[PDB]
Amino acid sequence: MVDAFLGTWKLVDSKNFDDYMKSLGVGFATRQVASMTKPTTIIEKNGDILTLKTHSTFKNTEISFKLGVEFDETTADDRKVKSIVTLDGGKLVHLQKWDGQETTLVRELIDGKLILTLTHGTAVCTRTYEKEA
Repeated sequence: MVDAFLGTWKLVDSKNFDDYMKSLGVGFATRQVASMTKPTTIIEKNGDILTLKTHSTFKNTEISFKLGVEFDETTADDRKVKSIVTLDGGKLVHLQKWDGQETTLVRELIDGKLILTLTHGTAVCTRTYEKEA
């Protein structure tokens, strides 16, 4: 019923992380500070509205949305994108698009361990979160 996604998550591992930010053309400087960190994600429902908090010593972000309703967003890479978040069968999918090109932040539950796969063209990353109270 989507509620398994709620709570506070903590990074416990990540592989290919760096090739993903190079493929989006993120700067080394930026790439390395933010690659050394282990952030805390929060997933929060509020009626219709959800929210993705990112908490790292590097960046702090909150985005609220309705599922299936598109929105404008600037990332922390500064690209104006068109974004939409959906639920495709217990896979939470965040699509981001701009000028004929795009990227996917897909967040599943495999174990009780939220996996987030990150696909930008021929460039894939996996990042595992564990739950907290």
